[PDB]
Amino acid sequence: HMRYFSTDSPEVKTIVAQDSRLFQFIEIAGEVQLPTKPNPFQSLVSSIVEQQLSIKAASAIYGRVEQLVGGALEKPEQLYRVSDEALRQAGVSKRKIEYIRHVCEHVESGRLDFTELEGAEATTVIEKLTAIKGIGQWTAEMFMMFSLGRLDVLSVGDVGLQRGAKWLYGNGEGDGKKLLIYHGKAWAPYETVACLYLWKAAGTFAEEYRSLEELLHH
Repeated sequence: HMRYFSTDSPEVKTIVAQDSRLFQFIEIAGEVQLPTKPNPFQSLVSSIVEQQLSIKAASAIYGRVEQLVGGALEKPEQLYRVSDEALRQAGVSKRKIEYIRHVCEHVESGRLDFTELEGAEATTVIEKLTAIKGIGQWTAEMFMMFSLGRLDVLSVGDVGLQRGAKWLYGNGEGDGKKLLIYHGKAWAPYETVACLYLWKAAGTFAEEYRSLEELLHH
């Protein structure tokens, strides 16, 4: 499922209410989007496969895992039937295999129930997720956004968001981490939506303009 936020969405209106710099930016940048992966377990496994690899690299390895399970990876039970040597021959590293196994353990033991989590404060979700080997804070945070579609997430550690923060609130200078913590307070409870714009600022706009200030020379 793919989800769009227009410049006149109530979420966007909320995040800009007490931030005119963000407002000035959003009126130029237009809509943002939020991809939502249907299947949570599938997403976690895919997230582990991606670590340290290009989208091209990871896609090759994951394609081969799908063949081992005989189609879409949907359910942890599918991996019981696939050995570790098999996964290694497919190119999944030994560490990534331990992480994937740990995800399975946590889904099938019931520790990690995704329906109860759609409901929990962000603080709790991040706990339940980072309990899994291989899943760090950042990983949990990206997972909450791009897979559980949660709009109240601010990944302070994202170098992307940090780059956007400096651009939008420094003059392309200053401490992205600190800027992001400070200005982020203005966006509750739709922080994820701001983050989409920060990412947008970090990409195309960062490349063509020093700061938000420069862009406002029409």
